Amino acid sequence: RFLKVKNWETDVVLTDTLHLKSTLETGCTEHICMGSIMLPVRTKDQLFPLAKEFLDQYYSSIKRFGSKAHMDRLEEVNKEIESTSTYQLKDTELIYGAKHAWRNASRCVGRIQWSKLQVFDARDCTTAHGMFNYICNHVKYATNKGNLRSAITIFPQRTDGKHDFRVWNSQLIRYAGYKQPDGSTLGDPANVQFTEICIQQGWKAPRGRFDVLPLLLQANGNDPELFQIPPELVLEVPIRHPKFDWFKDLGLKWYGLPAVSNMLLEIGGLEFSACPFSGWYMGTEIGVRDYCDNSRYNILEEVAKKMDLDMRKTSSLWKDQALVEINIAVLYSFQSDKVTIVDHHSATESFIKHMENEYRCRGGCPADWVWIVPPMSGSITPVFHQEMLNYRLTPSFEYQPDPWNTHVWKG
Amino acid sequence: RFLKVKNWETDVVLTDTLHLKSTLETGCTEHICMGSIMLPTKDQLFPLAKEFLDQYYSSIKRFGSKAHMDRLEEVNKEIESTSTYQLKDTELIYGAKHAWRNASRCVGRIQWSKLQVFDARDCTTAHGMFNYICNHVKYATNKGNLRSAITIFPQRTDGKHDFRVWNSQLIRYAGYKQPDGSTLGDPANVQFTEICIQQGWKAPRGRFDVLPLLLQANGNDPELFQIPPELVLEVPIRHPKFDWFKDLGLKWYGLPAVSNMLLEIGGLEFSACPFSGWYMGTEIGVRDYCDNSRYNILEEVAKKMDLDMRKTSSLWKDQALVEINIAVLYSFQSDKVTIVDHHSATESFIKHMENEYRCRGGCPADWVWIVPPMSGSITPVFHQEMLNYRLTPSFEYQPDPWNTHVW
Ligand code: HEM
Ligand code: HEM
Ligand SMILES: Cc1cncn1-c1nccc(CCNCCCc2cccc(F)c2)n1
Ligand SMILES: Cc1cncn1-c1nccc(CCNCCCc2cccc(F)c2)n1
Ligand SMILES: C[C@H](O)[C@H](O)[C@H]1CNc2nc(N)[nH]c(=O)c2N1
Ligand SMILES: C[C@H](O)[C@H](O)[C@H]1CNc2nc(N)[nH]c(=O)c2N1
Ligand SMILES: [Zn+2]
Repeated sequence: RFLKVKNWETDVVLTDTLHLKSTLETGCTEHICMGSIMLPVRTKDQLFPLAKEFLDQYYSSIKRFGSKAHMDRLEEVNKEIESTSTYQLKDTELIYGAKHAWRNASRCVGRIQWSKLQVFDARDCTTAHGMFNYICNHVKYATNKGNLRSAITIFPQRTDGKHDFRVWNSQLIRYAGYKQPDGSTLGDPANVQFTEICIQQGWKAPRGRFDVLPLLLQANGNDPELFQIPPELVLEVPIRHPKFDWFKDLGLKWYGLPAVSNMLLEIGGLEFSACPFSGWYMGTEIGVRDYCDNSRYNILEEVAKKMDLDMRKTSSLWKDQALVEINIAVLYSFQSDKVTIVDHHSATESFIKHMENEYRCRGGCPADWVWIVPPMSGSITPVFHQEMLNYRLTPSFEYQPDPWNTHVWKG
Repeated sequence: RFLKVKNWETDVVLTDTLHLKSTLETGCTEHICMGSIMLPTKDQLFPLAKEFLDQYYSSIKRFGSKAHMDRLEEVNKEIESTSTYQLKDTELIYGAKHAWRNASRCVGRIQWSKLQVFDARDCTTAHGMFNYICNHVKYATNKGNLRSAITIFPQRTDGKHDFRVWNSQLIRYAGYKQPDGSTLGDPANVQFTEICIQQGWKAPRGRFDVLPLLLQANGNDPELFQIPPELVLEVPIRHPKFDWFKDLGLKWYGLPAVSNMLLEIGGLEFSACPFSGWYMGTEIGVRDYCDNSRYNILEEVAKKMDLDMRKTSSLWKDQALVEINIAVLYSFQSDKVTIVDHHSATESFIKHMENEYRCRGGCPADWVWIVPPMSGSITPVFHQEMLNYRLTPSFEYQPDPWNTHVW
């Protein structure tokens, strides 16, 4: 069965067959759509079929379906599974796996880059300290003095789920958030819970508005340990506006390397619970969400004051107006310091291209519209007008519970 | 099967049970979500009537009463007899108010129970339809103190006697294809502007020509009627900051009025049921003025602002888009014509959700449509999970009349 999606600004219709290779569930039924819901230790029993399915995909992509290399590998994985209850991926399989998890990330507007991903193989890692080293090399490589390169570092897979490798931070680089006794919050409010933990764990906190959190790494199911990323490795960018000179005086800065570290990488049934990955920022992530969400740095107020906007009525659109200026400053500042960044127009336009290309060559591109459309100026980006189908392919990046909620403390 | 929705900005959680009544289907499956797709007999009729009447009599605290039982029997008999049935006035108003209450794409449902309903099932001609519409337009406009309204024409019979308003909105601007390869006026309306001319309209071929009405009664060939100008309140668009703004020659009409939908109540189908409310500011400034497939004036406005349109990076489109929307809100308020901004509206809707979850057990909402086409994340609906599902009574889409009309 074929399914068509239309672009209502260009009248271009595309056909999806890829959705037929979808197994995992969406959360939706024939009677209910849960497309705006953010969130709607494995036996040998179900492992081999997952293994086989992945391996068939792999060998097709290399144009070796049915080959002797193909079947022998299937036989090998099979026997290793029954003997050992699990199996190990070839380097080639891991690389392919990682690329594809990205490529199936329906919520990621940046997937056009998916083939150029540097994959670091950290499957030989055994300690927290070993983890820190691997992570440091990731950051240094990825940052490349401001000319950012995509990368993922992949730690050992889950075995029995009692020996999980985890990176406790949600992102590698991120600012502390401190709740004050008067109820107010210093620094990033998203990070308050995690900051408190770090402190509890032994972190001495500078207690400022932009303190780079420490790494809290957990290896082989052991209690997590703290590490301070060498400051010289953490590229930061002071935020200024090109016309407004009082903007620098807001004392705002942001870090250059966005890197998500709390997801789970599933490949061929194997679960990699520590798989931090990094790309580069689309401006709105910082300019709209990081700075302007009410539950974050919330600088709309203070920016609009300095702009002398009529804040007396929301129908003056002072909020919308300050939002744009803040986003202008973010992009200006990153381009000035030559730190890689992309604006929401450029990025959604490329996604549209990427998407068309994916229908032509792959037979579809799973995309989550609620997530793909940027959080400001929606309809003046081409994705707004683009119909999208959302479905789950493997390999895949999945959410996983916060480790402080699940961890078994040794002592 | 008792679902929960979360606001991720306030941590408020609501529990949804209303979904368990949902009858119609969504387009989605366990394997695929179609949330961003724009369009995913006596034995049929009576169960339909019963469900409606049951929920109606429950709404008036006479569930299982004699009056309830009486009516259920009365209608059952009329269906057996006439194959269709007719609604009591009370049921008709309840029905229409609730189709609005159930419209998962409408950010403005907080006002749902204050809907003026004009019963027009006694109508028989297009001239007659014109008179009903004119009255609706005058009442709703109310010299700019806009009031919500719907006018309902006879229900469908055998599908050959369908009443229809061919216009997509009662009041809209013509669109003309130029020899220039370009498009003067409203591109959304180019084809309709044709058909008007084909049926005989004499187009002044301006940019903002109010389209004529093209009304269809009892399945007859449709007729043209020009709305009295004195009933079409318009707003000249000026900016409270840029004096050059007026020179762009822009204006917009004050009464938004969807006329091409099908209203379904207790199994009956009203193919002609124009309704109107008031504009959320972005509807005009973002979509109407700035969609590429519409008036597409962003280029002209940024030029007039002398912004560096050289690179997307400057966010000149974003900068202009704001100012334009500041202007639209400014113009309407300066003329005492009701309009609401996206912050006030989305905020209102959040309140409406809280009431509905409280008093009804839920409220079906379509996130992809509720979040405004600008400044998405600085409005509260953005951070609000919504469950989407189809309750009845309902407004459904229907084919454009030209494609169907037996001539
Ligand atoms: C290189 C430039 C990239 C850009 C511009 C980009 C852009 C984005 C953006 C804007 C989001 C929205 C996330 C949010 O607002 O919470 C997102 C989500 C996502 N991206 Fe990317 N991305 C890039 C690279 C990557 C890479 C290298 C990977 C993996 C290897 C990836 C995988 C994902 C995944 C799994 C999500 C969903 C995250 C979630 O659901 O919380 N992206 N992407
Ligand atoms: C009174 C203030 C109202 C406001 C502020 C409002 C706002 C909106 C908005 C912004 C949309 C999305 C429109 C689009 O982008 O196409 C919408 C859709 C809709 N509205 Fe309302 N509306 C109002 C009144 C009404 C009334 C009186 C009714 C019916 C009696 C109604 C029923 C609907 C329906 C059925 C849709 C879906 C449109 C579609 O699917 O094409 N609304 N509304
Ligand atoms: C490094 C990267 C590559 N692609 C995107 N990113 C990126 N960088 C920096 C930050 C983020 C944010 C990722 N998403 C964070 C949202 C996490 C949540 C929180 C509550 C409910 C949910 F379903 C999900 N993504
Ligand atoms: C009067 C009113 C009350 N509530 C909203 N409106 C209102 N006024 C003026 C305009 C509109 C827009 C109606 N919806 C427009 C979408 C029509 C389409 C066109 C192509 C494909 C689709 F799926 C759907 N709504
Ligand atoms: C592609 C997407 O489904 C389509 O463009 C939708 C998106 N959201 C919308 N939201 C509103 N309010 N009105 C619209 O016309 C649309 N269009
Ligand atoms: C409830 C709602 O779906 C939720 O807030 C989503 C909306 N879309 C989003 N889109 C992106 N890119 N990132 C987000 O965190 C969200 N949040
Ligand atoms: Zn869905």
